Amino acid sequence: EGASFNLEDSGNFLCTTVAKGDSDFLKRLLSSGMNPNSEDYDHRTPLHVAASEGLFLMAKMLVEAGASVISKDRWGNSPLDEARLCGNKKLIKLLEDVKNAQSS
Amino acid sequence: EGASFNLEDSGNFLCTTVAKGDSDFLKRLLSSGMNPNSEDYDHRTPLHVAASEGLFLMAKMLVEAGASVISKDRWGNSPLDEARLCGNKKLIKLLEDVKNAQSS
Amino acid sequence: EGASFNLEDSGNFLCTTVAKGDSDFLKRLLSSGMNPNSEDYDHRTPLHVAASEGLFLMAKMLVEAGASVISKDRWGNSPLDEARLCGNKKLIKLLEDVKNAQSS
Repeated sequence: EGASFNLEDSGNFLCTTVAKGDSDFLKRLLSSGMNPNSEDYDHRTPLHVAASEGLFLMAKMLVEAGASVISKDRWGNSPLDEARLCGNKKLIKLLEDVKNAQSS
Repeated sequence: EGASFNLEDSGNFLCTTVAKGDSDFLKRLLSSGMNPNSEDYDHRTPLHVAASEGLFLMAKMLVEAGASVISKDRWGNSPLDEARLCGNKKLIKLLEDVKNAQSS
Repeated sequence: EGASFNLEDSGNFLCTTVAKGDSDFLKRLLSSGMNPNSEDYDHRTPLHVAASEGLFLMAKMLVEAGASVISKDRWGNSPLDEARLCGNKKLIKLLEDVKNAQSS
């Protein structure tokens, strides 16, 4: 019928869900069409939070949705950077494949 | 009747309130006693948000409530560090006075 | 219908609005058509006071309408100078960004 996520603070709620670790919940929002590039007061996408947290699997879901891994936050800490900070080399590798995808 | 907020991740709610900029609701929140220092998924207090935005009045309100200015964040930045990032020397001065109190 | 404020001491009125911090009221005055350039008794634009305070969105509105960031006050201080004396680095940067065009 065409129901839509017209939710305010969409990025905030998505990032809170990422913090909770509720993988299925985030996947359902992402399937509904929640934009995963929305920022917060700290100007960080849900992918920012996943990269900092080291949540590789939430990061895969966000990547399938299309969350930007190069988007700069307040401090310029792109999700690529946060991933290196966490040190999940597999997460970083998938995000670099995504970064070439974005750059293309 | 001793009503308690009992709000999930209340610190994030106060941070979103600061990002909203609506001084009124935050004023009533802290006047009702909602824990100001409470951090967020990114370990950021509402002091962090206000100091990053240089929002001297709402930040002053939060100080009147009383929140940790030594508590750092996801990147090890205290609310005073966020004030320095903003460069709000008015707010920097305020938070440094609070830091002088927090020394003891 | 072309209704005009023509309010006496209009400069002082908008600087008082800036002092109040009512983003709604100043946005409403300014969208209605109130001249942002109008200076106060001290030859200060509302941009002067707003830039000094740190009201990022407020001063951004004011400059968008036409409040000159180069206009000097009684002491020969522009809204830029009010920001540099005490204000926010990012707000100083916005004022400088627009003033780079304005001064030339």
